Amino acid sequence: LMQFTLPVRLCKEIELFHFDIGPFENMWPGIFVYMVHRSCGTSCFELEKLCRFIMSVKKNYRRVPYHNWKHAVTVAHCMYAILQNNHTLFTDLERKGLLIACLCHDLDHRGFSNSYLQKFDHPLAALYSTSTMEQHHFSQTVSILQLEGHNIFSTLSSSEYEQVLEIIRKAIIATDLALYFGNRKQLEEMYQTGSLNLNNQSHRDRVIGLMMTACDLCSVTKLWPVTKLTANDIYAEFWAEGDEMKKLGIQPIPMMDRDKKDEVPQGQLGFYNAVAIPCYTTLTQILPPTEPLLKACRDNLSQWEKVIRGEETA
Ligand SMILES: Cc1cc(C)cc(-c2nc3cc(NC(=O)c4c(Cl)cnn4C)ccc3[nH]2)c1
Ligand SMILES: [Mg+2]
Ligand SMILES: [Zn+2]
Repeated sequence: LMQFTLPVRLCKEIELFHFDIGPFENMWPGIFVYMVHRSCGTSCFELEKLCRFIMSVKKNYRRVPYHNWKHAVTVAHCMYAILQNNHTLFTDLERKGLLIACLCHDLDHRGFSNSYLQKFDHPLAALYSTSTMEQHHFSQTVSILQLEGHNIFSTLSSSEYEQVLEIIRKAIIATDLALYFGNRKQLEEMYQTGSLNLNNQSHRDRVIGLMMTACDLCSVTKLWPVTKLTANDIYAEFWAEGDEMKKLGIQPIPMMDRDKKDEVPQGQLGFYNAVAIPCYTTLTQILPPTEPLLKACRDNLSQWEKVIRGEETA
């Protein structure tokens, strides 16, 4: 057989939750196959169809500052780390489906939120009245699966194929941050009343949803230099959207106004308290080995505070 292998440094550090996939685009497909071969197994997919699928997916991500091909592999890598450190808890089909859901979760993103598509009256907002982009991302994933030589799930039974597609659909829809608040609340009560049951399929759904939020925000869990540099790319998109809101004659919300550039450290602080810390806290309670995500989230919170008090620049 042919085993994908990585250089020594990458081979060690890819197992850490805070691994950065680096600036060489041409290595990301190789990194993703390696992660699939070690988390799923070398017999999960025909190598030739996986490669055709990977490259069709890459080709349907856009040249946008943040919601691009590098984000896709980064989110997939965070899922790899979660799966490797909790390997006794997941089914054969869940391993297969979740790295693929992560790779495809932002297909054909143009760098605009669901809210801008509604104010613009984009045709996708007529087709899909909630989770607008996320429903488009899934639809794009099915298109790609149905290309000739691209059905990476060709060996599955008709009913298994339907299950794995249902795992993928739910995990992608869960990346709509508007649904995260509800999902985490439900999971916090279920944890703290002892009702949470991983053999309950609609509970599994909610846990995987939270794993997708954790993976989609994982830039807040990297070393500080990655975290800070990645925040430029995020605001680059947010501010282009806010410009577009202004063109419609609408005042954008604050995070999307490039005039409020100096309030970023405080906005970050707000985001960590209201969203990130709660997310990684609830995930640590449910999956104790994910601890290092929350630890690094706290370190970076502490760094945003240094920036507010002028002991650090950005
Ligand atoms: C200039 C300014 C002013 C005010 C009043 C607020 C903000 C402000 N900045 C915000 C960023 C996020 N989210 C993220 O940074 C994010 C996502 Cl989403 C994924 N990963 N990350 C890291 C959410 C809410 C935010 N409010 C900004
Ligand atoms: Mg998205
Ligand atoms: Zn994303």
